[PDB]
Amino acid sequence: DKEFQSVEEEMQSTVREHRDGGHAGGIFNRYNILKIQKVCNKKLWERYTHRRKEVSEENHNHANERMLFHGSPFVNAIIHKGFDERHAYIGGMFGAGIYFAENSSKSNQYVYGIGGGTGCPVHKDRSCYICHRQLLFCRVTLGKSFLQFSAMKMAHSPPGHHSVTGRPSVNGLALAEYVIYRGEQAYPEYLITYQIMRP
Ligand SMILES: Cc1nc2c(O)cccc2c(=O)[nH]1
Ligand SMILES: [Zn+2]
Repeated sequence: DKEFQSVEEEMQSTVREHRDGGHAGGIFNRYNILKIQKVCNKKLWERYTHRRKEVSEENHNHANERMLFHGSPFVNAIIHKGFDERHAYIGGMFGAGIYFAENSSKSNQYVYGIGGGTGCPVHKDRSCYICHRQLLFCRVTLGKSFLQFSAMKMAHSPPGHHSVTGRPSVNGLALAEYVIYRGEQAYPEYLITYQIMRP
């Protein structure tokens, strides 16, 4: 399939050399994609498209839809129940929102928890090349996105906006990140099962 080839391409081409030297996500340059499953949750799709239309009508008929990565130990809970802002932490860089990356390697750092947690459950390795990892390639409605460089502890989107775009800066972020404050503003379209590969 050319659809799954595009997802595989997006996943491999957006890998970057991280500042922590592979402490959180692991030491790799490439992945071994094992499976790409299309998520068909009609209840989550109706929630997404209805909010997408709302945002579109509030942003000059433009949803500002982007395909972004999301890493989390609760990926299986998200494909069934959806994204939930009620579980979001106020302590986050851009506050109590749901965070997404345009770089697959950035989202990979969150697959086993914040900062890679303790790593894989069986070997307790953040750089495990054996254990199968799971990422989400989500359809995210950004709408009128608020451009921010430094920390901004938000509870909701800034007034008149629908999301926060974290842009890279010298003292701040190394890579971009996108924050929504409503669970229905994202749809977990693809479930990617993969492994990080030894360089
Ligand atoms: C839990 C989580 N956090 C992220 C982040 O803070 C920034 C960018 C991406 C992510 C992500 O994919 N998952
Ligand atoms: Zn392992």
